[PDB]
Amino acid sequence: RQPPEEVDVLVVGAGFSGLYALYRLRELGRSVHVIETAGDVGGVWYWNRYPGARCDIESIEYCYSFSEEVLQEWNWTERYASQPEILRYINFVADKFDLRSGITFHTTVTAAAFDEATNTWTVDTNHGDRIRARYLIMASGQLSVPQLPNFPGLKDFAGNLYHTGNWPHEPVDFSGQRVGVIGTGSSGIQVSPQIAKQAAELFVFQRTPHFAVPARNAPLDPEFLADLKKRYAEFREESRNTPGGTHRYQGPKSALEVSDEELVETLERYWQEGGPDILAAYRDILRDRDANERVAEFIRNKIRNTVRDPEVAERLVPKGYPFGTKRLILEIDYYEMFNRDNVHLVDTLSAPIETITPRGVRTSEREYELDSLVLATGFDALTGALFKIDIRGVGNVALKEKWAAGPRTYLGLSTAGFPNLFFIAGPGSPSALSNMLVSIEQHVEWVTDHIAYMFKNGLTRSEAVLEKEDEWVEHVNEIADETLYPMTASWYTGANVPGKPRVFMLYVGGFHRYRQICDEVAAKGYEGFVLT
Ligand SMILES: Cc1cc2nc3c(=O)[nH]c(=O)nc-3n(C[C@H](O)[C@H](O)[C@H](O)COP(=O)(O)OP(=O)(O)OC[C@H]3O[C@@H](n4cnc5c(N)ncnc54)[C@H](O)[C@@H]3O)c2cc1C
Ligand SMILES: NC(=O)c1ccc[n+]([C@@H]2O[C@H](COP(=O)([O-])OP(=O)(O)OC[C@H]3O[C@@H](n4cnc5c(N)ncnc54)[C@H](OP(=O)(O)O)[C@@H]3O)[C@@H](O)[C@H]2O)c1
Repeated sequence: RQPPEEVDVLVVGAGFSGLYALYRLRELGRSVHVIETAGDVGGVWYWNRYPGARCDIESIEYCYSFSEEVLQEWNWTERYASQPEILRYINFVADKFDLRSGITFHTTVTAAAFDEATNTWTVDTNHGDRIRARYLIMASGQLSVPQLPNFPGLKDFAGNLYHTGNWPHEPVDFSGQRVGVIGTGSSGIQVSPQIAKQAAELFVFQRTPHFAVPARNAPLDPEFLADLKKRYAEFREESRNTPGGTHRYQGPKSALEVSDEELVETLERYWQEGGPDILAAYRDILRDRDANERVAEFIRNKIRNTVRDPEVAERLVPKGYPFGTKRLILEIDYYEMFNRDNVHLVDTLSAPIETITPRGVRTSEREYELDSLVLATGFDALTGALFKIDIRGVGNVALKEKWAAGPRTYLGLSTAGFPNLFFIAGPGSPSALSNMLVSIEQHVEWVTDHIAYMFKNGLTRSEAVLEKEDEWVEHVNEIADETLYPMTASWYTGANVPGKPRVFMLYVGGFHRYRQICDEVAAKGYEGFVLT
């Protein structure tokens, strides 16, 4: 489009979160419009088009549930949907509900300011648009600002330079190239086996080794799909009533109580079945360091037995941090890749990168000559997208400033001093610790219900109570401190961005309990919010 001067609700972001908000707000009888930087819908599945890109949550879980028609119609094809497929899904939903007529594309919001006189937001874009809106919904993502390390050589590299979160829209040809991949999180583990098949030589620059387990992907049986469809709302209600927003089995035992022989036998069953459910095999894997370590060691042994050169294998073995505290990764022929002659593991812990050079990468041991260099170096997560926008609350406080020692929220949904502003599936909430379609739908519903409630009662200003926000922040840190999550440098704590404050940013109590807390809050008239 071309955006309206005035609107009840402005939404930023046209991925999963913004599309649903735009959908539900129209149903609720509210004027609403979306501004999005990308050329089209999809959010992470529009930007992340690198080869091998693929979801780690089963296709049947990772999908919308607000529309029965969508659930009956869509045909998923495999256990874990590839990126192109998930993008076809999102295009399908966008077409079905005519969503694009409410979205300005190619447009980046740059500043937003709350106006105490009118109880409204004024939102500016990089095209010179100015929009006035009663409420502001930031659906701008969790993993939406690419993080490029500030390596000394970078702007001098004479080859082709890429980042997996901003991938060309036409396939890139690596045939006969020497190619370097920096980063071995889920992006790098998924991209490298694809590049390994085209490149003359592939150098995988690893820092901390991450734990990954086999995906065991497979065709989805069309019979099973037809069968699921008969009870689809029931199946999703079951997933909503869990810590993780999926059908993972919640292992009741402690990893410490079991004999060696029972532990091997349980873990081996998880490993053969494939997928991430091993994380919840015993109740204390994320709570107790001796529990965690008996599982970790099982995993490190599978890695040693997968790679034939034991020197290379040992370099791949994760050390230094508890299993499950960086995101657990699903791999498809990633370890086996290192048995190819043309694939090299460069351990940068023992040989740190000193600089990028015109021809390649220099570590303390040698220089590597490369035609292309792929950064799988992640995202300035959870706060990176909000921080790129000049957002100003009451008394002209900048959000960037209030949150400079870490995000401060009530329920993650709002921050005090910034009335009428909501963050979708961000810091202070379950967010990426659960299936994100479950986190996102529940936030979009709770916020849009809240906005409908304000118009219904002729209220115009919603603001979190400062003391409740402070209590909520404290609570989030205290329950996080009963787990091993804060022990490790991950994007969850911000420790991947130099200078970023190190605080575990997510609610760890599980989706289900959080959902309960949010319903209790709404049921009592939005206790902990002041409305006028
Ligand atoms: C490659 C990858 C794979 C994933 N795999 C899974 C999975 O297996 N499990 C899981 O549960 N989740 C996974 N995620 C997490 C993912 O973030 C969520 O599942 C979900 O897609 C987030 O949707 P969103 O709408 O909340 O944000 P996004 O998908 O990131 O959408 C936000 C949009 O806002 C736009 N935007 C940002 N700032 C501005 C601005 N200033 N002005 C205008 N527009 C702006 C962005 O361009 C983006 O399009 C994955 C993440 C990535 C990066
Ligand atoms: N399959 C999927 O469903 C999928 C795919 C991609 C992304 N995602 C989501 O998005 C998240 C991020 O994935 P990601 O792989 O893009 O990023 P990541 O998990 O943040 O990993 C970034 C990688 O780059 C390395 N790195 C960062 N800075 C570096 C530096 N200065 N020098 C050398 N190495 C550096 C990190 O090393 P260290 O660990 O040593 O810091 C790590 O190996 C995932 O955890 C998941 O939530 C999901």
